[PDB]
Amino acid sequence: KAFQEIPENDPDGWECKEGYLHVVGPSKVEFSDKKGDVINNFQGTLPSV
RNA sequence: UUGAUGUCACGGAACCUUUGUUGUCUUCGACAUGGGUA
Repeated sequence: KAFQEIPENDPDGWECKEGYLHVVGPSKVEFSDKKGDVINNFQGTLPSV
């Protein structure tokens, strides 16, 4: 894992190293015409895009 | 820019010869997506 800010529950064992961020976006997306089983188990209402 | 007693230049068809031709079924099913977990 990598965190710029130290997590509250794990404040020990973190090493600061230089590097770059490979930023692309929410690319892992599955789209379907019909409601999937995972979507059918969603609690509440589906937010807009 | 002529020369003189002598100019058929209306004396001479830019004329003659070469195929835009050749080759192609308006046809049709498997994915797309990048991690996540530890």
